[PDB]
Amino acid sequence: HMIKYYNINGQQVPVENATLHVSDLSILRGYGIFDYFLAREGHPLFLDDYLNRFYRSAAELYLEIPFDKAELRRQIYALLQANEVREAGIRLVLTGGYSPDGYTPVNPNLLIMMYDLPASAWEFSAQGIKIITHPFQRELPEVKTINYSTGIRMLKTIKERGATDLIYVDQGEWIRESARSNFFLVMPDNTIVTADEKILWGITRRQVIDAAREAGYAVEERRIHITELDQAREAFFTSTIKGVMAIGQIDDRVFGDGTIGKVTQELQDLFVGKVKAYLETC
Amino acid sequence: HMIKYYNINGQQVPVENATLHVSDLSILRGYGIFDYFLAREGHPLFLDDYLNRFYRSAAELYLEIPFDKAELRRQIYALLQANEVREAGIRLVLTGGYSPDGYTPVNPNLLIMMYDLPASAWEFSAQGIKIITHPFQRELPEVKTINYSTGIRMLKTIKERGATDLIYVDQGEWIRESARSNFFLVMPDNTIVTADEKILWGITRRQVIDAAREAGYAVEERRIHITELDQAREAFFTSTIKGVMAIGQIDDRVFGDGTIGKVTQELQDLFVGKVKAYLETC
Ligand SMILES: *Cc1c(COP(=O)(O)O)cnc(C)c1O
Ligand SMILES: *Cc1c(COP(=O)(O)O)cnc(C)c1O
Repeated sequence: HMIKYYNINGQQVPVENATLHVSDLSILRGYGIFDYFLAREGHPLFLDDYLNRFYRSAAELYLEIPFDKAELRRQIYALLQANEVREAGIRLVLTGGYSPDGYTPVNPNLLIMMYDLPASAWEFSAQGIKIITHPFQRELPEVKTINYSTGIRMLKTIKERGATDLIYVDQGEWIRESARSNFFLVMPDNTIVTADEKILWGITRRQVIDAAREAGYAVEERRIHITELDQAREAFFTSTIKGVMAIGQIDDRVFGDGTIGKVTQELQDLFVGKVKAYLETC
Repeated sequence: HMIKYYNINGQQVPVENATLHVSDLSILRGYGIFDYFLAREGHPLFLDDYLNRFYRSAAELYLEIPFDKAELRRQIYALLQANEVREAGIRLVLTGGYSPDGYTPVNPNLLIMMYDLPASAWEFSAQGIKIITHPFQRELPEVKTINYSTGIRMLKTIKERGATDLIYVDQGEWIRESARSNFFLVMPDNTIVTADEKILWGITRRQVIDAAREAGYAVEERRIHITELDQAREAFFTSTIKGVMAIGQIDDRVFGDGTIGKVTQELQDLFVGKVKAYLETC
């Protein structure tokens, strides 16, 4: 039940022995991709979608995953079994590998790490969070790279300023995403708005959009002007750990009374239904 | 003489045992800074300047280096001594450390790695290299972060296209630097031009500028338009390993007959003199 093992390059290894040699290009060059997904009732959620993303991220960095997707899926199931857990967080990392020259990739290092189910997962607080705008555009935004400098560097500024997250705004004209979350507005006519370009295409994002459309809501995937914050009734984040999370304040703009909006609340319940349905196919 | 040891968190460690645990934020989040400098005759070159840069990079990521600069300088000298080498490459890495939550830094991991003197160091080929333009702007450009995704990802494209390096061009309007080098033009009136903003402030760059000014050349530190490639007689790179390196072709623009330009050649000899002078102070 406590996590006893990780997997490095297809070998189960006690957590206390899970190391990389310092020639690894993630350490020297931040060259890497990753994926992160929850497991509930002994099943990684929406697994084929997270794995297909992981394979697409690897090909963008010209990094070959040593195992095909069936073989990686087996190793993930074997690791859940070996740690004897049903509720977990799971991280896949694929690094540039042990490079001869501290720059050119050779063969990648593959890591499968495992965590308790995050405590906050799908908390679904009724009180929206408070975030700040930050001018920035992520590099290679469509690839899930290991590159979180700006997001991490900003943690002092976020806290200093009374916030618990931020939203990136490309040349401070275009709303994108947080470091770790996709961003949605709900207009007063109940139209759901989210960025279509220069973002990471979240799996959670995909499930909430599909669930919104199935419930008969209008969803626009489009460029979002900074000024549309002024027109929106609601704002929320999506991610693997957040599920759907109500944002109550961006800078001095309070959405409603700061509590979770109507459509936001309906989208939380639909996401929990997307998960329940997923688990019934396993 | 072969490298026997690295230093991790103030402890000398055999190279074969130099590892980090996979919770290190450089591995999970590419959160890190580094520095790299040569040693000749048993002395790291321009050391105080590289160390002051290393300390400035750390403070930008809010990462405290555990030792003051005198103590780090001692550890570097002790490591050269223990490996019994006079000619070396030296890498300092400071990672986000072993984070509890795979995101928030706690205390950093400090690495001192050591290499043979790179074979190519200050090669000073008379034949200029061939590079391509690439549209891109480095994140946090003034900090020497471990984030080289774009530069590394581009290696296939560079080689495919008949090149051995690139030059980054900010919104393809403004000339900046390569992934690993500063970039200079020499105008037909012998004015030396280099970017002043949104670049890493190289140590080599600093020494070549000082040496050019002392020789009585005009040096402009200014924004450089893409179209000024058309006006330049010469182009060169600077970096710790290149020293000064002649660029003979950018895309279909051949500088002269592709061989090292006049001022470029004089700046190579002045840099070797900057190094010789440095070593006489040790
Ligand atoms: C991981 C990540 C997300 C969330 O994607 P999910 O698949 O929903 O967890 C969003 N944006 C960025 C930048 C991310 O790295
Ligand atoms: C390290 C580096 C340089 C070169 O700096 P030097 O101190 O001259 O080696 C140039 N540009 C970038 C982006 C670098 O990381």
